[PDB]
Amino acid sequence: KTVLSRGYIDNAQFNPLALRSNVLLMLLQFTLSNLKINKSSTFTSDVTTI
Amino acid sequence: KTVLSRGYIDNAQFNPLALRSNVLLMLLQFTLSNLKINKSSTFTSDVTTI
Repeated sequence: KTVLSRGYIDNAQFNPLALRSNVLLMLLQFTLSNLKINKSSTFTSDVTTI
Repeated sequence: KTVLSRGYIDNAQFNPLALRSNVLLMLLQFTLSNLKINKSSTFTSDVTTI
Protein backbone atom coordinates (compact mmCIF):
# COMPACT_ATOMS: atom_id res chain seq x y z
CA LYS A 1 0.00 0.00 0.00
CA THR A 2 2.92 2.32 -0.70
CA VAL A 3 1.03 4.57 -3.14
CA LEU A 4 -2.45 5.15 -4.51
CA SER A 5 -3.95 3.13 -1.68
CA ARG A 6 -4.03 5.14 1.54
CA GLY A 7 -7.19 7.05 2.35
CA TYR A 8 -9.72 4.68 0.80
CA ILE A 9 -8.35 1.16 1.03
CA ASP A 10 -9.01 -1.02 4.06
CA ASN A 11 -6.25 -2.42 6.25
CA ALA A 12 -7.03 -5.95 5.09
CA GLN A 13 -7.23 -5.10 1.37
CA PHE A 14 -4.93 -4.32 -1.51
CA ASN A 15 -5.80 -2.82 -4.87
CA PRO A 16 -5.02 -5.11 -7.83
CA LEU A 17 -5.39 -2.23 -10.27
CA ALA A 18 -2.27 -0.54 -8.87
CA LEU A 19 -0.36 -3.75 -8.18
CA ARG A 20 2.66 -3.30 -10.44
CA SER A 21 3.55 0.15 -9.14
CA ASN A 22 3.34 -0.86 -5.48
CA VAL A 23 5.37 -4.00 -6.15
CA LEU A 24 7.97 -1.88 -7.92
CA LEU A 25 8.28 0.49 -4.97
CA MET A 26 8.56 -2.40 -2.52
CA LEU A 27 11.43 -3.81 -4.56
CA LEU A 28 13.02 -0.37 -4.66
CA GLN A 29 12.90 -0.17 -0.88
CA PHE A 30 14.34 -3.67 -0.71
CA THR A 31 17.22 -2.53 -2.90
CA LEU A 32 17.88 0.70 -1.03
CA SER A 33 17.89 -1.16 2.28
CA ASN A 34 21.06 -3.02 1.28
CA LEU A 35 23.45 -0.40 -0.09
CA LYS A 36 26.42 -0.98 2.21
CA ILE A 37 29.97 -2.27 2.14
CA ASN A 38 30.95 -5.81 3.16
CA LYS A 39 33.52 -5.09 5.83
CA SER A 40 35.96 -7.83 6.75
CA SER A 41 36.28 -8.99 10.35
CA THR A 42 38.73 -10.97 12.44
CA PHE A 43 39.38 -14.65 11.82
CA THR A 44 40.12 -17.79 13.79
CA SER A 45 41.76 -20.97 12.59
CA ASP A 46 39.53 -24.01 12.99
CA VAL A 47 40.57 -27.32 14.52
CA THR A 48 37.17 -29.03 14.47
CA THR A 49 37.13 -32.39 12.65
CA ILE A 50 36.89 -32.24 8.83
CA LYS B 1 -49.45 34.37 -14.28
CA THR B 2 -46.85 36.96 -15.19
CA VAL B 3 -49.22 39.43 -16.87
CA LEU B 4 -52.93 40.07 -17.37
CA SER B 5 -53.64 37.84 -14.39
CA ARG B 6 -52.93 39.87 -11.24
CA GLY B 7 -56.41 40.85 -10.11
CA TYR B 8 -58.48 39.44 -12.94
CA ILE B 9 -58.57 35.66 -12.50
CA ASP B 10 -58.86 33.41 -9.48
CA ASN B 11 -55.86 31.99 -7.66
CA ALA B 12 -56.77 28.53 -8.99
CA GLN B 13 -57.37 29.48 -12.64
CA PHE B 14 -55.26 30.54 -15.59
CA ASN B 15 -56.20 33.03 -18.27
CA PRO B 16 -56.79 31.11 -21.52
CA LEU B 17 -57.00 34.29 -23.59
CA ALA B 18 -53.50 35.49 -22.64
CA LEU B 19 -51.70 32.16 -22.88
CA ARG B 20 -49.24 33.13 -25.61
CA SER B 21 -47.87 36.15 -23.77
CA ASN B 22 -47.43 34.32 -20.48
CA VAL B 23 -45.70 31.41 -22.19
CA LEU B 24 -43.39 33.80 -24.01
CA LEU B 25 -42.46 35.57 -20.79
CA MET B 26 -41.88 32.27 -19.02
CA LEU B 27 -39.51 31.14 -21.75
CA LEU B 28 -37.71 34.48 -21.58
CA GLN B 29 -37.09 33.94 -17.87
CA PHE B 30 -35.96 30.40 -18.66
CA THR B 31 -33.47 31.80 -21.16
CA LEU B 32 -32.12 34.55 -18.93
CA SER B 33 -31.66 32.11 -16.06
CA ASN B 34 -29.12 30.03 -18.01
CA LEU B 35 -26.78 32.84 -19.07
CA LYS B 36 -23.63 31.40 -17.50
CA ILE B 37 -20.14 30.17 -18.27
CA ASN B 38 -19.59 26.43 -18.01
CA LYS B 39 -16.43 26.55 -15.93
CA SER B 40 -14.02 23.64 -15.73
CA SER B 41 -13.27 21.71 -12.55
CA THR B 42 -10.82 19.18 -11.14
CA PHE B 43 -10.65 16.10 -13.34
CA THR B 44 -9.28 12.90 -11.87
CA SER B 45 -8.99 9.19 -12.58
CA ASP B 46 -10.55 6.38 -10.56
CA VAL B 47 -8.56 3.43 -9.23
CA THR B 48 -11.83 1.54 -8.94
CA THR B 49 -12.43 -1.57 -11.01
CA ILE B 50 -15.43 0.11 -12.66
